[PDB]
Parts: sequence; C-alpha cells; structure tokens
Amino acid sequence: MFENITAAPAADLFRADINLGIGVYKDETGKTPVLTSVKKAEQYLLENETTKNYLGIDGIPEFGRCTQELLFGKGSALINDKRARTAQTPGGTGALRVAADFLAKNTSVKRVWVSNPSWPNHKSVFNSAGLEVREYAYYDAENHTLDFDALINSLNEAQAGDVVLFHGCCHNPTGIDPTLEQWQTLAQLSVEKGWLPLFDFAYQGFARGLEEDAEGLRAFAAMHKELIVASSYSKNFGLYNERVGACTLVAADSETVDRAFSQMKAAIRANYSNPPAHGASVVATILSNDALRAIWEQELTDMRQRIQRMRQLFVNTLQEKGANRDFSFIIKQNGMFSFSGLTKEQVLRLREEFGVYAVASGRVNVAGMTPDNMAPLCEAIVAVL
Amino acid sequence: MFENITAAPAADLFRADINLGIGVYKDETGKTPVLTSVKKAEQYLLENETTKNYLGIDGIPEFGRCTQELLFGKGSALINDKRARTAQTPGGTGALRVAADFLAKNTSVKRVWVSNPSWPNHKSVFNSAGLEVREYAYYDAENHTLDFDALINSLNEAQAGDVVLFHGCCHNPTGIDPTLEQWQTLAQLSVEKGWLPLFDFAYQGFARGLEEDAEGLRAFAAMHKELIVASSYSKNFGLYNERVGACTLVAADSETVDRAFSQMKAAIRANYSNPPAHGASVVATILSNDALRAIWEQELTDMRQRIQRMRQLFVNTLQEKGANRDFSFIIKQNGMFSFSGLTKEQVLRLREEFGVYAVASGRVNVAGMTPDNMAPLCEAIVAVL
Ligand SMILES: Cc1ncc(COP(=O)(O)O)c(CNc2csc(C(=O)O)c2)c1O
Ligand SMILES: Cc1ncc(COP(=O)(O)O)c(CNc2csc(C(=O)O)c2)c1O
Repeated sequence: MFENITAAPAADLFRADINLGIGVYKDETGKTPVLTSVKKAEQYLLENETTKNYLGIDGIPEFGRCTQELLFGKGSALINDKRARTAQTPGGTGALRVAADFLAKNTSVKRVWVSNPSWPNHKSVFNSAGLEVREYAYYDAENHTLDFDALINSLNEAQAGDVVLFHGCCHNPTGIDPTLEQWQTLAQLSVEKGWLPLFDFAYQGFARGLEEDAEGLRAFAAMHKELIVASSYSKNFGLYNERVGACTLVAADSETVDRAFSQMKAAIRANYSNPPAHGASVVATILSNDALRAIWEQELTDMRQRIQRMRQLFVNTLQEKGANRDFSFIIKQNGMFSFSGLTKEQVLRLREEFGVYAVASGRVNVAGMTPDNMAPLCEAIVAVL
Repeated sequence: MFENITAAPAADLFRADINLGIGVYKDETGKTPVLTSVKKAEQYLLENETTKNYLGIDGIPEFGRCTQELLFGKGSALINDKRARTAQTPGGTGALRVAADFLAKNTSVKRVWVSNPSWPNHKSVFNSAGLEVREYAYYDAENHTLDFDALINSLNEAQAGDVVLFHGCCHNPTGIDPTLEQWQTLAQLSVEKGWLPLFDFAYQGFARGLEEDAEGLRAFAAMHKELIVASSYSKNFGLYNERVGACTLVAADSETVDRAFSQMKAAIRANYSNPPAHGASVVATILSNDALRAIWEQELTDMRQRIQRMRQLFVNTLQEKGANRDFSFIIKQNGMFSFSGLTKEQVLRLREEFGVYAVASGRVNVAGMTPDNMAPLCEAIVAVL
C-alpha cells in the first residue's frame, strides 16, 4: 500500500551551526519562557482540577466567552444578540481547519482568497478540506507598504460566495496592516461583493494593543451578518505547544448561528472529537481573573514593546553600520515579522557566509534580535547589500 | 451563506433527573479522579518546564518510543528494524482522522471495513476524509459471543487494498474480543486477501493486561509488512480531556515508513499543525520513569480489577433480584462496555420509569456500577425483563 508514496516536499542547518527564521517570540536573553501568568494558572489547575473528564465538543464555556469579548469587545451587539458561537480548537491552525471543513461540507464555498504573501500553511489547510486557494495582491515592494489599490483590483476577481481571508493584525510575513480607514473600505466592499470574511487572528496584542488590534475585525463585524474568526493564543500567551485557539462563527441571528454551529461541532467531532483542556483552561483561568489578567496583559505589553524596541534598534544599527538605504519601513510595521528587503540570494549568502538565518523571502523575526546580537547581525546584513 | 444549513443530527435528560451511558471510567465513589501518577507528573512538569515552544509535527520523541514499546513489545523486530513511525495526536479520534486523511490523500484506499456494531464516530471520521465505510458482522446476539464464521463471511466481500478496522481489545460496544487463535486466523486471512489492517486501540490494559491486550495486534504485526495503529491514552491514563493518542504507521522497511510518514506529517500540518504537549508529556514522563510507571500500572490494574468485580457483582445481583436468565456473558466480556441484551424499548423504559440510563442498543458502562447502586440498578432491570 505504501511502497509508491511520494515523499512530502522537504533549523537543522542552524543547529549544525543567529536565528531570525524562528517562529516564536524570544526575550532579551534569547529564551521563550513560560509566561509567569501561565505558570500561576498552571499551579492553580494542578491544585484544583479533580477530573480530566472530556470537555464538550466546543470546549470550555468560559474560554468561549472570554474569546468573544477579546474579539468583539465587551458590550458588543454581536454578543448581546447571541450571534456568535465559539469552539475552542487545537491552535489557530486547528481553528482554520475546522472552518475549512465546516465550509466545505455545509456551504457552497469552493474558493478561499489569501494575500500574496501569507503564512505558507494557509494553502495546505484549505486545500486539505477540498477548497481552492486564490491569491490577492498585497505588498508594494518599493514603498514597503500595503499595495492597496492593487489588493482591491485583485479582489474584484473574487465571486459572491467566495471566502476572503484577512489577517486581523500583524500580517504574516509583512507586518503591514490596513489602516482603520482601509479596513472600513474593505468591510464595505466585502458586503457589496458578497464575500464571506474569514479573519485569521494569531497576534492580537502584538501590533498596538488588544483593543486597537481588533479594530479591523470589529469594522467588518459591524457591517456583516456573517463571518468566521480563527484565533490563536499560541504567541500572546506563549502557549505554542498546548494548542490553544478558537473558531468563532457569526451569523445573522441566534437561530441561524446555533443551527450552523451544530455542523461546526459535527466537523470537530469527526476530526479530534473535543479539544485539549490544559492550554485553554490556562487562558480561561487568566482572562476571567482580574489579578492574573493584569499580570498577563502586562507580560503581553512587555513583548509588544520589546519588539518595537528591536525594530527601532535594528533601523538605528543598520544606519550606524553603514547601510545608506531607508529601513524606516521597519519601525512602522507590526508584530514579530517584516520583510527585510533582501533577495533570496542575499538570504542564502547571510546563512552561508555569516550564519545569520532568515527565510528566503527575506522575512525576519524581529523578536530573534537582541541588544547583544544586533551589531553582528547588522554588520552581516550590510556586508550582503 | 449560513441561512440554509441543516442542523446536525441531534446526558441532559440525566441531569434534569443512575448513568450507565457514561463514556468514562468511574471509581467506587462515582468519580473520575485524576490519576495520582498523572498529578505527580503534572507537578514535575510545572516545576521543570522552561518553555512552551512548539513540538515537532509528530510530537514528543519519548512519547513515540514509549508508545511503540507498549504496542509491539520491548525488543520487537518492528522496532529494531525501524519499521514504525509514531505521531503523537489529539486523542485516539485525532489518530483515526490523521490515518484517514493520510490514506485518502496518499493511497488508493477508498473503503474502511468496521464491525457492526462499533463506536458510532468511526463512520463520521472516515467519511469526513472521503472514505466509504462498510460493515462486517461481529456479534452473535444469542450466545452473546463473537459471530466469527459470519465475520469471515462478511469480510470476503472486502477487496484487496480495502482497510479493515480492528478493535485491539475491549471491543466497543460489546466487550467481545477475538481469542488469540482467532486473531491469528484473521492475521493470516488479512495477508491472503490484501487488507490493510487499522488497529483502534483505546483500552490497552482494560481487558487482561498491557501485554496480553496487545497479543492480537502483535499477531498481525508478525504477519504484515504494513499496518496502522490508532491508539488512545484517554481511558488508561484517565487523560480524556488532554487529548492524548498516537497514530503509528508500519511499513516493510525504514526507507518506506519514513517516506510514507513524511506524508502523514503533511496531513497533520494541514490539520492542527502540531500536537498538544501537556497530556502527552505526562504520558511520556510516567512511562519513562520506573517509579511513576509502577504507580500508573497499579492504578490501571485497580481500574481493570474494579470493572471485573462489577461484572461479577452485576451477574450475581441480577440472579439475586430474580432474573431467571443467563448473564454469564457479562463475566467473560472485556472492558467498560457490554450489551445487556435489553431491547431499545426496555432501555427507554429503564430511563423513563426507573431513571437508569443506558444507550438504546442496550450497551451499559460497567464502570458506572458500584456496590452502592447495584441493587437498585438490578431491581430496575429485572422489572423491565
Ligand atoms: C497568520 C497565522 N495563521 C495561523 C497560525 C497558526 O497558529 P497556531 O496554530 O500556532 O496557534 C499562525 C502562527 N503559526 C506559526 C508558527 S511559526 C509561524 C511563522 O510564520 O513562522 C506561524 C499565523 O501567524
Ligand atoms: C473504539 C474507540 N475508538 C476511538 C475512541 C476515541 O478515543 P479518544 O479520542 O477519546 O482518545 C474511543 C474512546 N472515545 C469514547 C469516549 S466515550 C465512548 C463511548 O463509546 O461511550 C468512546 C473508543 O472507545
């Protein structure tokens, strides 16, 4: 049965002997520690859990409520009108796959529109569910900005009933997000064209703040009867390996969302049955407790701010090491990732001659940068320019 | 998009006011506590974990090794010859779905054969991956035994390249397992007919013991170049909600299994990306530590033995409450579940008139029974005979 299977298309080189191709947050010491708020919650769970009995298919109710509040805001009409249902999922990826399976099996959706560039796993996830993936223009490589007019031009090829995927904030890989006015334009256009918006929200809190980072989503939510949000707590709780995310379904009213959500639960049941408790329980414990939530929000703020300091230090140090070229785009971009503007061959050179690792696209993880490694990193970059 | 979705086909009645329709183990007090070995491991993890950085797609290496040893035996040729690869998954269900996606995308498999009766989610899982499910005869409702000759008759309709699903031990819902000689007959037949065996192993340790319960699988593994095992640690570690299972792929040699496994990892990547650490880390911590493993094995033994005591007490008490009918089949059956022999209407009557809850099939969870609830439970049953 297996003798003729083709190998899947093919960090290790890094280990064999700076990592900017890392996918996680690192602190100033180059570590990805467990957040203190998380350790405190885990201790509370160790002390207080009396069973590991299965969660419901949609997971921990408190987790769902706290998630909806994060996405839509306390007192949101969507919440008040019971228009949203949330399934706790194994990570943002799990939420995306649940969304994809739900859509493939229960709707006429055949196509999902994703930005060029995006996270490479988007295509894999949607294709796995039998959905075609189409790309829309996004990046202006000259101004290192949102190629907006072009985005709109690309998207006028999208038919009514197509899904359009939006990164909520901290676009991956570019760090370039729509302004609020641009989000508002997109929200209006989406209504007019009959797109189903799918928000991928893996970095809430890493751009400007929890509430600010949700402005775009909330602009869409104000305009649409229906949408889906696939969110992740992997980076903003440092809970990567615990697989903590959420798939939130929004419909016109409670009757419609509940009915549709029944099929989302069926899609989950046939996949992993019900979701893993530990990571989501830590999130629910933290979000629903004033003291823990305060510690967590500050920890998230510390991460956001350290990234901003590295963006500034990167730009300053490149200038000091004798790059005579603008990198101001780095300061204005949001989240852990930016395109450095380096070519695939410069990136290869960086790895081979200097041991500095980025992805071929030239995307770098700014959280891989520290006050200590910045000078050598920038010296290397200047050398390949 | 969602306005026309049909609701999915539809515990609560129990709550509204004995539960034998429960899906988990309960102790003599009616609780499903966290195992002591698990609490000890969780404390060790709280004390020692310094990051939540993502696991590899296939999860914790130690978890994989310990799993293979449990399934195949220490010193197994399959292990020695590196013929098996294991992905840590979100539960047995997750392992089944990973198997199904892997098979649908990378092989000519179109059909999976499942026993009639089985766990109802088997059909959902395979169908979700685009695979047809066919049933084979299993249960002799007169002798409350394995309708074996009939099983074989059913399965001669299976074509070469079809998958045949076997419950490793503690068949769900019947508690009726092949004898070793029957497993050996099935293993030979499977080779001759060109079936791909898929073992579903959710109850290792609940029939006779860890090693004994794996005899059937090992009989197949001795005969086959290729097979898949979907295992779960939900019931034998009491880790239900942490989602701890494994998909183990076996091929003729290391080159072939590694190549095939690359596509299994691709299937995981496009689903939930990588698996949840907490539950699998507890399993790995326990299995790889002599002291914790000893405590755990005894806890598992205590569960196995309590179930056996309830099977015996059930049969004795039914006789004492004036059932003049054999129930000896209960003593010989394996695991938490048996068919009581009650009809769907008797089961309905039990619920409505006596507040005793089973599934319509008449399947009862023997671990729902206690010395305290046995007399009323048996009085109720006698009343509906
Ligand atoms: C846009 C977007 N969508 C989905 C995901 C999946 O997040 P988790 O499944 O890890 O929660 C992520 C985060 N997953 C991820 C891990 S490393 C990485 C990268 O781009 O390096 C990405 C994301 O950035
Ligand atoms: C034969 C078989 N296959 C797969 C599974 C899935 O186990 P987990 O996904 O819970 O680990 C299980 C256990 N899942 C389960 C939870 S309640 C239940 C039942 O039959 O009541 C079954 C099983 O018995």
